[PDB]
Amino acid sequence: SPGIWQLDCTHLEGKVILVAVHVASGYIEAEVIPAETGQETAYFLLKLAGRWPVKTVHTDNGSNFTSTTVKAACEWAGIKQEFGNKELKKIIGQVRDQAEHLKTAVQMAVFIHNKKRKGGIGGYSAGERIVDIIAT
Amino acid sequence: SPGIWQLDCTHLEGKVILVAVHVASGYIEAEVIPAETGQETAYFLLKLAGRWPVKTVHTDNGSNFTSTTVKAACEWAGIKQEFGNKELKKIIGQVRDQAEHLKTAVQMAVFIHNKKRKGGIGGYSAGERIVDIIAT
Ligand SMILES: O=C(O)Cc1coc2ccc(-c3cccc(F)c3)cc12
Ligand SMILES: O=C(O)Cc1coc2ccc(-c3cccc(F)c3)cc12
Repeated sequence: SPGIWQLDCTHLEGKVILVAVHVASGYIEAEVIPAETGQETAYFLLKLAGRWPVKTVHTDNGSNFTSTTVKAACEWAGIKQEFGNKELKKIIGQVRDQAEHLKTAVQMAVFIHNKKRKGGIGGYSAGERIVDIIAT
Repeated sequence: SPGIWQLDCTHLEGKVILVAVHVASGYIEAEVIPAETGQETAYFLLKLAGRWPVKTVHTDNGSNFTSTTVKAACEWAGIKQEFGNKELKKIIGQVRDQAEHLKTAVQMAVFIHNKKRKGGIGGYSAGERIVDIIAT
């Protein structure tokens, strides 16, 4: 569907990388947080939902169902939380020393994941795909 | 054009709100930063450019032309920096006490600006407009 998203954790240099995937397109948004609190998760969902149609967020774990802020962010924004890739880390390792902060390398790797052509040569990007789907 | 953006400062509770406007659509993205450094500006541009087509960023002032990080972010991302609205603050004042941090109210106000129908009743939203333009 157009507004389906998958939310995930990944970890690096002892920080948490939050990743949202638009399932139909492959487009990603990521943010690095100091700590894995639900407060930070809730602000990232709020930003996401103001930038895109965010109807349903899937999570693999239980941590998102026990944060009152997240619950209140989803209600205000109209997000359905429901229970039930890592080329990213390859690219972060490529750029990691051409900028100091990990967060920057993450966002450089998000840039590349979203903009490249899905697989190399020919097709659309994750970022083209998401706009198309939503246009319809 | 599709990738034209306007970048602006606004201020509230003694913090800086960075605002990017997609000129053709009216869509906005905003971030609150501790300090007005170019480092923070450069990370916000990097995130923006990984989420959307960002070809040209207009600024009203000179502060962006004197930050080496911003200059290096634009070059890496392919952004042309060139030299040459505030319903936002109205909405931040409406929500400001239904959440603690200013940043949240900003993002709630961004959500509303982007999602509402441009003027009330009938039309498209800023957020629909931007996707349409880019689809084409
Ligand atoms: O490096 C850091 O941690 C500081 C920093 C904060 O926001 C940024 C956005 C972009 C770049 C950058 C620098 C050089 C080449 C390049 F392609 C990108 C750096 C930063
Ligand atoms: O409040 C704060 O500063 C903490 C906070 C950080 O990220 C957030 C994202 C969303 C909400 C929230 C809370 C209640 C109603 C609502 F519509 C939204 C709060 C926060």
